[PDB]
Amino acid sequence: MDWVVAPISVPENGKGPFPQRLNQLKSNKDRDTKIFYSITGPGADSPPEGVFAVEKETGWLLLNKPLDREEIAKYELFGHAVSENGASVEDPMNISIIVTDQNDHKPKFTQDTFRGSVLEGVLPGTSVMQVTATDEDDAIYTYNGVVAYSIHSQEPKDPHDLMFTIHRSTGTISVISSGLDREKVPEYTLTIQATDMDGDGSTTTAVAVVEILD
Amino acid sequence: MDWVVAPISVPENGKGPFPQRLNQLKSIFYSITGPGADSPPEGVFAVEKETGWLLLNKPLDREEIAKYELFGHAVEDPMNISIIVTDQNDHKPKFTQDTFRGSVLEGVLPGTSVMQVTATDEDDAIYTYNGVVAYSIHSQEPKDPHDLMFTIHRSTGTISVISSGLDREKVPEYTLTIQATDMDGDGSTTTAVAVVEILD
Ligand SMILES: [Ca+2]
Ligand SMILES: [Ca+2]
Ligand SMILES: [Ca+2]
Ligand SMILES: [Ca+2]
Ligand SMILES: [Ca+2]
Ligand SMILES: [Ca+2]
Ligand SMILES: [Ca+2]
Ligand SMILES: [Ca+2]
Repeated sequence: MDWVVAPISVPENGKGPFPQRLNQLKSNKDRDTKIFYSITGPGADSPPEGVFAVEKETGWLLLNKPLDREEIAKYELFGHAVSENGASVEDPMNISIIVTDQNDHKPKFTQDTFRGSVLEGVLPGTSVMQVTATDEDDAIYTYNGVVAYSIHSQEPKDPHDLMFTIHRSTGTISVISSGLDREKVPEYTLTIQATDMDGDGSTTTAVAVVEILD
Repeated sequence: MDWVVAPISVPENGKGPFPQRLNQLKSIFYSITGPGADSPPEGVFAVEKETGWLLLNKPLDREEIAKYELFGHAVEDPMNISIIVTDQNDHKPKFTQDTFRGSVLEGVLPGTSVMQVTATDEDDAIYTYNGVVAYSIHSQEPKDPHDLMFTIHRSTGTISVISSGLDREKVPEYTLTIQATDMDGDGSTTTAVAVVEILD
């Protein structure tokens, strides 16, 4: 019994040490004769060369240096088996390296101050504005690139505190109170925050200023 | 050509969605046994009995279980299935104390070890830098006879005095705000205080 295909999933920024053993190739001509293993492809013998190698006789696939997913997220190499008489009896084997994400990028708001406006009598639940923070990490297979939004605080507290909320995923800020009145309060300042790993990672801070309209 | 053995490396806290395909077994019907499948913790992994696709049924936690050894079956002797759970940086570093203390005589020479501070991080420090702490000094008070009178070693957390001008009568005590940062200096940072007594 065997795997139909076995990609190797390798976290970026490994400590190693290097060179680091990945998995071991085995030719089909096992007992018979002496086999020599080689590999080819982008990452081995074309750009970028020598990121991967193979032990000619064993043939342990080796990683020679830490990877960076945001540079190259996937490698596709080929493994070759050749006897000491130069003959092969098997096709190249597809070797697939999937570089898995680490949380090596901090979230960044696209602006340090966001601006919105809202009419003094709208229905509670009404969208006021939407803020955005980006993260270069992967947000498809990991949370490392996924930002969770929050509001740290709000000024002034008039009529009262907690007049707005922000959607945790979308960053749409909403008003959740009646009693907006420019006359008493023309503008609100909210500290907003975004935290990667969907709330568990690191945080960054910006300001949202909400103008009350007539 | 083929792999002699192929473990499956699966990062903890995956988004999935679940159940999530891993690799597909090939030899008629497939099953799996072992801790993770049929014994505790039960139901974490499973297989589609006709396709042979190994499935993970929920996100994993390296800090709970860092690996699994399962056995794949067809109805050939059984195949070892190894799952390696790889680390994500889901813990922040934390000094072991809020305040650390050490002392030196005023005549000690530059390079003298004052104290060793420590911060812990529950993440892996073997394969990744997620649990690897890099120490630094944030700031020193007072700055008499000068600033930057002390260093801290980036990995050991040993605080050393490098100034030649210690004088208890003028300044009997230095307060250092110190830092520990995971991912060996590129991650999150936590803070504590180190108080250096100049001994009478
Ligand atoms: Ca990277
Ligand atoms: Ca990130
Ligand atoms: Ca990354
Ligand atoms: Ca965990
Ligand atoms: Ca544990
Ligand atoms: Ca950590
Ligand atoms: Ca972890
Ligand atoms: Ca004295």
